Amino acid sequence: GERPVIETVQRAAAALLGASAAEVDPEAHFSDLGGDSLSALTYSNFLHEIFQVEVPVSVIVSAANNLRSVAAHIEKERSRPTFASVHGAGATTIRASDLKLEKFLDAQTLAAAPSLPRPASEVRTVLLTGSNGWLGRFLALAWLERLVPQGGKVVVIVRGKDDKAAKARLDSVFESGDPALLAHYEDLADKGLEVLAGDFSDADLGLRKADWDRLADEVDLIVHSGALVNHVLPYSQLFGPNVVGTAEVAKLALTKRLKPVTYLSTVAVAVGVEPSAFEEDGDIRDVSAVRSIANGYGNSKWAGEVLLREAYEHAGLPVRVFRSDMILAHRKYTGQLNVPDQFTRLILSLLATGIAPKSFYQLDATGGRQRAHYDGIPVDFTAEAITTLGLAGSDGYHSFDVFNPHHDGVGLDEFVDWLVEAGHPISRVDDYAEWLSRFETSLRGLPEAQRQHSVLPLLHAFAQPAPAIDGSPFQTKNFQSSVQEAKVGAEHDIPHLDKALIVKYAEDIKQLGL
Repeated sequence: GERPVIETVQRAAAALLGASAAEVDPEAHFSDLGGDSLSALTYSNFLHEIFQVEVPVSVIVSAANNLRSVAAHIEKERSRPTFASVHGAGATTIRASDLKLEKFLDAQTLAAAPSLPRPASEVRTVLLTGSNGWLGRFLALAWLERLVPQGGKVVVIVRGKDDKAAKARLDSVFESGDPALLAHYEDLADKGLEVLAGDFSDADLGLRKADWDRLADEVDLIVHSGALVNHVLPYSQLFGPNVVGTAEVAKLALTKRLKPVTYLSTVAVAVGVEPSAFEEDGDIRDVSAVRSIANGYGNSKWAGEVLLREAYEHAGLPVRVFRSDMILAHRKYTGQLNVPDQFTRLILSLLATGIAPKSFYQLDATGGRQRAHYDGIPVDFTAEAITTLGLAGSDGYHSFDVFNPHHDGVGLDEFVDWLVEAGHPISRVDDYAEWLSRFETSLRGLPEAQRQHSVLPLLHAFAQPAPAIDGSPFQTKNFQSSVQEAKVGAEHDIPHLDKALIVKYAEDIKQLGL
């Protein structure tokens, strides 16, 4: 450097986050100093310009990495598939034809892949990614409930300095003030959960070579729920976690014996296509073969689907893709809701400000409230459905759109009615434009703790009232009919969102102390 690299790394962090330059010890972590994925991008671009090497946001925010690791990464880079080698350096568009398995996996794996032994008839061991995430924790719990009674095992890869720290990170997400959940988790975890520290963007999933080789022999099925889920980051930042990560998962599925892959995806892969032309269960390579650079998020998840489709075509790897956005709170376990998402932020904001519009949707010609539907599914149903259908996917390639398709007239205005019925003081402001300005003023007047958990960062989305759509514009038949045939839950169908769920949001928000 000029100047050793670690010093520039510490000073930049100190400047960016407002620490004292003695509190920016090289063993400290970016998140412990007040950092998050917004400031991590600023940091990444700053160090990128100074040292002329890529410093991905994933390296900065990972629980395994401290500021020393960031410095080490920079110096290693100055003296592994990338955006340049796959899509061409500085490219402004991307193509499905770019994403071939030859660019991610070695030739020996690919050559031996077509003739590999077929999936095991009985699933006893499952590898799960993203288990400390919002959806993944309940996928983990669903698999433990099934496999522990049959003497089976759930293997889990979590980011952390070592296996101990990784397990502690997973343990803590089940601590939400619900004693029954914690006892249920700990009972099952002792009997059937193996936690390994790792990182799916790295080679051999960031594991010890002996563990990777063991899993290639031992794992019957792979559930890939892990990803960097960020709607503002560009495709270049999400390439490592979401595209290369998916390729590394596929590599394990195409070694020793074939392992069916459940892959989590998003409605954001339909960005660039009209909703009516988006075939739920079509070939994703045909449904959008070319794309421009939630744009990066959508593109990254799309790219993962393409690679898994290539793996199916090359070796007959069974795949089940599940496209899911806005996975709402657990209906039974208290304190279990996705705190950062837009829906939770909105509900918290309405309770904090105590004011709501006559309608979030467009009014009719006579100024009245129209019929509308909120597309959302609770996590407890979603986890059971994905696990049931994924377990049944030992042959072929199929995709499901995990959305709420009901033409039931249950939307945001009904949720506000239900909060008022339950006793929460929410006033109904008649004019939408008057609401929005009053809402923004009241939000800005809240304490610092509450403002950061509010919807204030996402206020641009509420500028105009949304269009009054009942049902969902995307096709769901494959998911809904499969759920009906499999007879999932009490409903034997995708559930309707109800008063009990909305009332529970308010109690969850209080219980977590927001």
